[PDB]
Amino acid sequence: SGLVPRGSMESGFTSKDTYLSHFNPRDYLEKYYKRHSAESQILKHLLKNLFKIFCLDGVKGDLLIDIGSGPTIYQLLSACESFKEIVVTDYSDQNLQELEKWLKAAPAAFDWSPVVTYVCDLEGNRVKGPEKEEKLRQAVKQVLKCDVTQSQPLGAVPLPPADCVLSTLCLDAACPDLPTYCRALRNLGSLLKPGGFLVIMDALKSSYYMIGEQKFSSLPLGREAVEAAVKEAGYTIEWFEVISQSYSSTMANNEGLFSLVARKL
Ligand SMILES: Nc1ncnc2c1ncn2[C@@H]1O[C@H](CSCC[C@H](N)C(=O)O)[C@@H](O)[C@H]1O
Ligand SMILES: CCn1c(=N)n2c3c(cccc31)CCC2
Repeated sequence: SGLVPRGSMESGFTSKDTYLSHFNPRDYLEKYYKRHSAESQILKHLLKNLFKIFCLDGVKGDLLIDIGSGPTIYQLLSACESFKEIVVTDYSDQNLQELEKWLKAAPAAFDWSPVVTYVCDLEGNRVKGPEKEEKLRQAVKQVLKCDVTQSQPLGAVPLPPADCVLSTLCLDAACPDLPTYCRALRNLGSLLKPGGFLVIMDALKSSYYMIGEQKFSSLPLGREAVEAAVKEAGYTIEWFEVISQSYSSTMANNEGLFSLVARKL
């Protein structure tokens, strides 16, 4: 069936258990992070932006919790230069397994070398590709289970309050409505130190995203709804950027991406 995304017939939005069953890390990785495609340009945009946030701006500290990491590590590459400890998390178990293969530098794991090299050229080439992946691997401390829709996102796992909370291309997929988007930001706040940083980068006006022929739901947010929901979840925006570049017609109906850096009140 392709009339409605998988797991959305009864409710209207993809169910969380749909991510445990029909989400495949290998195809998600090959589809978006594997010539100079729409996806390659988007990745270059999120990387250049993460380089500005973590290396040019004042976003440094001890703990950075990454929420809904999937099987990806592109989003951590520049943060490992400013954060002493990273905690990668996700709801889908198979994604945490794909991340644990990467921490182990297993041969079965996905090859992030083109992305690592690109980030090294962004950072002025102080180090090479292999030295960079090793610094990130050491910085990743725990691999955790995650549910944004819970007052305690990481269950009973006792973690010190974080200096920053990163969340790339996840909240739109996780939150079925605006109240859930608001409640989920407040829950991420339960991990943040007072005045701690909230970093999000996600699609704009997208009702879906594809994994081959697997349609997955996305909350079609507008720039103003993002600004409004963030402010109302107990945060103050510092920086808000919107680029008009979209994913390929065949994989998503987004009308650009957004990226913000908010601070918890
Ligand atoms: N309720 C929930 N809580 C936490 N993560 C969730 C969730 N529902 C879905 N997700 C996760 O959201 C992710 C969307 S893919 C995002 C992958 C990655 N952060 C990137 O930058 O591309 C999936 O890995 C899925 O497991
Ligand atoms: C990076 C691939 N991908 C992703 N994880 N999300 C996407 C959205 C739109 C387009 C493409 C997307 C919104 C939901 C979450």
